[PDB]
Formats: sequence, C-alpha cells, structure tokens
Amino acid sequence: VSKANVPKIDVSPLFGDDQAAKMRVAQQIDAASRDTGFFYAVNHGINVQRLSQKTKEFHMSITPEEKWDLAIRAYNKEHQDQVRAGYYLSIPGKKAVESFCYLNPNFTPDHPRIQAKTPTHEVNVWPDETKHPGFQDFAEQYYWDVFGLSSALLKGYALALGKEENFFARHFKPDDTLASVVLIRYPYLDPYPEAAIKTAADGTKLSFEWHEDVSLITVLYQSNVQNLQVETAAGYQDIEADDTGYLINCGSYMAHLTNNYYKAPIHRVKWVNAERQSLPFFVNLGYDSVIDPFDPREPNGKSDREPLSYGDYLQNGLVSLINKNGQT
Ligand SMILES: CS[C@@H](C)[C@@H](NC(=O)[C@H](CS)NC(=O)CCC[C@H](N)C(=O)O)C(=O)O
Ligand SMILES: [Fe+3]
Repeated sequence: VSKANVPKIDVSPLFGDDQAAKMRVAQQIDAASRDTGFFYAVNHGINVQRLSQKTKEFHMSITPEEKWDLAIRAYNKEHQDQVRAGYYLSIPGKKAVESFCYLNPNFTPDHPRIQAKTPTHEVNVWPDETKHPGFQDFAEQYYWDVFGLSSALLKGYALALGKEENFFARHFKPDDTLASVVLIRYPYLDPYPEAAIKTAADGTKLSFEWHEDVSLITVLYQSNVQNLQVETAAGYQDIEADDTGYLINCGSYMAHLTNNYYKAPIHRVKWVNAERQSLPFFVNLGYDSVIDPFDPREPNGKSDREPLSYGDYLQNGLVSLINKNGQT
C-alpha cells in the first residue's frame, strides 16, 4: 500500500494574538480536511514523553483483582452505573486489547447532571492511591492539558470554515464537556491468539475494523509503531507513526454540520505483534449543545440536513459502534 498524505502543521499561533498567522494555520487545516482527512499537530506544548511513562507505570502494575473492582458493566454486572468510565478487560486466548476510560473530573456527585441521572454523564472511578501514588492527580491534570490544546484546534477549524474563532469552542466548556480520555494498551503476546485477529475483504490482518469516529474531532497520541490505515479514492493507505506529535481527524458530528464538506475519514487498525499505546481524547460538546447545519459550498450556506443535539448524537453513536465492530 502507498503512504497517506499527512502534513505536520505548527499549531503554536492558535495560542496567541496574531490574527493573520492564525489564518495561515486555518488554511492548512482546510487543505488537510478536504484531502485525506488527517494531519499531525506539532509545537503543541504538551510533555508527551511523561504521559507515556506515567501511562506505562499504570498498565504494567495494575492487578487482575483491581481490574474486576474498576470494571464497566459489560464485564461486571454489579456496576450498573458504569456504561462509559472504568476498566475494559482483556480475555486471554480471545481478545488482546484492554483499556481505562475517564470523563470530565468536574462530574462530581453534586454535579446537577449526575444528580438528574442524565445518560452519558458518570462519576470517574480510580484505583487505590497507596498502590498507584500520584496517578489520579497526573491523569486529571492531563485532561486539562489536552482540553487546552483541543480548544486551540477548534479555533483553527472555525476559521477554516469561514466562521468567527469561537464558533465551536463556545460549546466546549470545563463545567459540562462530554469529552473522554482512553488509555488503550495493545500488548505483545507469544503466542498471539488467532481469535484476536480479524481479516479484511482485501486480506489485511486487523486488530479493529473500518469505522468513522463518534466525535466532533479526535486528538490522538500513539507510540512509534506503524499501524493505522485510511480509505481514500486510491484505496487504503498507510499513516506514518510520530510519537512527538498529535494525530488529528474529524468525526461524524463534523461531517453532519458541514454537509459532508469535511468528511469523517474511514480508517482501521492493522494487527502488529508489538507492546504499544493508543491514547485518544474524543472532543465532545455538552449534552444540550446544538449547532445549526450549513454548507460552505453553497452561495447562501443553506443545508437540507436537520439539527441534531450532541447528547442524542453521542448515545446512539456509541451503541451503533459496539453493534458494528464489537465490545472493546
Ligand atoms: C484508530 S481508532 C483508535 C484511536 C482506537 N479505537 C477506539 O478508540 C475506538 C474507535 S475510534 N473508539 C471507541 O471504541 C469509542 C470509545 C468511547 C469511550 N468509551 C467513551 O465513553 O467516550 C484504537 O483502536 O487505536
Ligand atoms: Fe477511530
């Protein structure tokens, strides 16, 4: 397969007050969004080597007893409130992947949306402090660091579409965002179970099938082991790895609001027998957020699509993705 066009864009102007420089970044985001749908964010300000080291100290020290105690509902019937947040177990001999998901640290027991039991809002669960010293405080601080990067990126997407810079960011707030971090471990295994390997129609061995993302945008750190592919008009292409930057793409909410001007790219995960990390931040809005759909290709900007609230979008999308590609 040939190599996918994935440009490196320096996103540092998006943090400052130089309006013309921000426009130059916006144009590069527009070009990448109309082409393969992917780019690397560089000069982002975040210490990704320390993120990798802290995440590795956690995955490698957590015990089977602690994983049952933190497990989501799909693995532990006792934990009916845990649909999104908590531990997603491996199944030795059948399923290789395992992961930990956490939500907004402001979703405390006194938060009005947790009091009302609104779908998609949960209070995070954490391992014992004495067993994992410093982990919960590191992980909460990381949520705010990648939140800050994502707010800057959202300024560049708004400019790219001909809008004012707070068009998306106004709907992305500390007190109510539905955004999530997932710390995915893909393990080295000897022998690697064949039941954990899927085969595409074209014969390619996979760990996760073709899909579009459920997000507005996705903001991803990975290790330096090549595995991602993107569908283009020329067929599936390889995305090169870069463990110093963040890989960015649009999810299906952005394709809805823009009448498919910025498509949600179809992508998949090749099977590789290597110990590695996939650490996505899914940029989601608030439960009642609505952006009216438009079409930047039409003279009058009007679209034949209906408004959809972010909450309804997120709940149905996460269920459909489990029915399509399986419980992770
Ligand atoms: C290249 S796709 C990627 C970054 C990842 N998959 C995923 O993270 C898959 C597909 S996007 N996403 C999901 O499984 C959605 C998880 C939602 C989360 N529990 C929440 O509650 O917000 C992986 O397999 O590396
Ligand atoms: Fe994805």
